[PDB]
Amino acid sequence: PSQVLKIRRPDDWHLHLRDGDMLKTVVPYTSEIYGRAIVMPNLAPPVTTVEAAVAYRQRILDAVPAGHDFTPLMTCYLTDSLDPNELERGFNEGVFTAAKLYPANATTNSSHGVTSVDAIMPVLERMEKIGMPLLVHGEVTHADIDIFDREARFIESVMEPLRQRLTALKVVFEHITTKDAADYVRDGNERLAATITPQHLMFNRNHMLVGGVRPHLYCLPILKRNIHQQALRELVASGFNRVFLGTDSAPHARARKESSCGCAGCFNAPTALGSYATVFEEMNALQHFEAFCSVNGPQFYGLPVNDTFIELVREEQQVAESIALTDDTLVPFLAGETVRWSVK
Amino acid sequence: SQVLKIRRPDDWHLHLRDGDMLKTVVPYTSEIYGRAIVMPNLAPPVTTVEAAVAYRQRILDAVPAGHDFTPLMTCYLTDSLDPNELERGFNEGVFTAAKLYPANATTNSSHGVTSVDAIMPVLERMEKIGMPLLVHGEVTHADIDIFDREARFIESVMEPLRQRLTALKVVFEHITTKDAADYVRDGNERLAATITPQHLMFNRNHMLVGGVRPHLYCLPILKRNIHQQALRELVASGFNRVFLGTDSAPHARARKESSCGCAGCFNAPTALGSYATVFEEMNALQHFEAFCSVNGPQFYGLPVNDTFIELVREEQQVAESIALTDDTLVPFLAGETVRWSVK
Ligand SMILES: NC(=O)N[C@@H](CC(=O)O)C(=O)O
Ligand SMILES: O=C1C[C@@H](C(=O)O)NC(=O)N1
Ligand SMILES: [Zn+2]
Ligand SMILES: [Zn+2]
Ligand SMILES: [Zn+2]
Ligand SMILES: [Zn+2]
Repeated sequence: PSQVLKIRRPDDWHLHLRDGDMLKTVVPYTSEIYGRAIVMPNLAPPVTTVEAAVAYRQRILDAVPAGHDFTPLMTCYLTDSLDPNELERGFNEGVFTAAKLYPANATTNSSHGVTSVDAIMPVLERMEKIGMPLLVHGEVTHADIDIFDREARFIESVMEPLRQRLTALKVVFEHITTKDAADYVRDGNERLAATITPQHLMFNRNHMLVGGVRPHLYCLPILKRNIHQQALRELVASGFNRVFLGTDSAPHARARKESSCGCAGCFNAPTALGSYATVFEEMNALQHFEAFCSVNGPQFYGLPVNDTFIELVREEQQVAESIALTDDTLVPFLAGETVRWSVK
Repeated sequence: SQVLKIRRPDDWHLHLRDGDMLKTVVPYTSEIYGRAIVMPNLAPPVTTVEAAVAYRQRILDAVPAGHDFTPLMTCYLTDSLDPNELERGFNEGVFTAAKLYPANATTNSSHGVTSVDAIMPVLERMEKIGMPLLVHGEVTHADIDIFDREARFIESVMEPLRQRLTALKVVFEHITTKDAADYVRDGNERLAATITPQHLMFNRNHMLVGGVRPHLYCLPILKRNIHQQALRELVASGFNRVFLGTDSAPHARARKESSCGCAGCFNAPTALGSYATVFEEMNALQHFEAFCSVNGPQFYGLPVNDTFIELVREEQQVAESIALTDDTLVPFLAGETVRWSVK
């Protein structure tokens, strides 16, 4: 009899659902399994108002198959032009669960992002005041910074000063990828948390580059050398309770991945949970798997833990080679592979 | 307006492939370069005089009339290669050099050398006959991070080898690091290196920032900017045991843009003008001719070419693609404006 792993229903604390037809195709892979997900706001144009978040939420709810108990937790894209009163109203009305800060860029349009942390202090101070968590894509994107250095550079140049200035602000260091960040989070206080994706636990940059270039392992922040991979696995395996499940499922059509300029992102919603289960098992740390998927996130966000359960079975299954879109196809994370754990 | 006249260059590291691909790519080389080192990593690899002779004829068959191009053939070293096979090839004017591919390190390398110890009698015979050893210098242990494989090779394989065969002539091919640049810079007259246009022009950020760019994916992998800057400084310095090796390494577009893209830049169409740009940028055009047309021949003990070509500083558009019969081929710098073109 195949081994069963029963957990409280998990949630995904970092998700891209896109919009339109792509949203219709990808939502079921989340809603079948997760109770809630943090839905990121990086649409074109981005979600920067309460009204757009409300409409987007409904588009998401329209696409949930009948009987799935799924609640999207919406976010606001932080920008220079964002009125702090719009952010607050959204939070007060339960529309925005959190706000997301993408890397600063002096050339970014004020409707589309942030020029500097200084420029958005009024808004960050308002989040601190009302207790809205800030989710951070923590990389500095200056042209003279080597891509593999960008996360470490952010800790020093942005994250520490920010947290030193806003001492009551709750911050999730999203999809951490380095020992620098794993140590930083491990040594932080109760106001600092992190998500980790399945790909940053399972692979390192050799898997993306040795024996060929694999654009389906291409994502941001970039896969790092093996020492960083190991630090991430050790962190989740330690039982540390301020790291939790965030897939960063980030779907692009195959034509946009397998081109002269491949888009960043892994479509891992279909296979993420089993992948995490495999990682915890390999680390002899299955006793901490539930907390990571189903408890740590809710505790940090001040939300209740789910009260229904799901089961994973240790029985080999093949992952689909691709998933049809209206036009084109999506190639899922671990496409065509035999995986060790699957949902029953 | 500015015209730069140089002795006709050679290419000391080239992949011409075979069949249709060969017929398509040879003219981009044969129209410009007097000679090329034609690497031996066909499938199956060129490991006998007979295969090299036939391959050479396939190449000559594809050279347009009017082009004065000579392919310099190489032997693909394997663990079980008879040193007599290699020596007969050298004696008959077939093999100019032999190429060491560490097993599984690169394109068509599964049949490659598993250790130096396995091929010592072959290397001792090369040392004795004066045949140069061309080296793809990377270790392959699964445990070693890809960006470290060139540096680790210097320490663990190259230095011991050269200490053991003190008269063996070695080209450290397509070097990519400061480690290799300093190593070559500080070596003796029996050590040289080639550098590609892409390792001079770009670093790993150009392949990975803003998207993943498979047409810049090649081996040894593009390194940090500090390494790129060291390579530029080396060629700019006028150091004379570095020379032109494009490592033009074509693959069909579909093979490049797949879920597992092949390693190699098709740079033959644009390499020479690209080198010119790098040399101009480094304020070192006085050293350009020697890199392209003199340093390689000196190291190999061959005469310099006796004809001349001109580069002009007129901005030109690189083609988006080049047709194959049942495929396309994307050139290095496809769709870019390039500063120098061959007149
Ligand atoms: N360098 C590459 O990226 N590719 C070359 C092989 C080689 O020079 O190692 C090829 O033949 O495809
Ligand atoms: O920062 C990001 C954005 C995401 C996306 O495609 O939306 N993809 C990634 O790889 N990481
Ligand atoms: Zn992100
Ligand atoms: Zn994301
Ligand atoms: Zn090579
Ligand atoms: Zn080569």
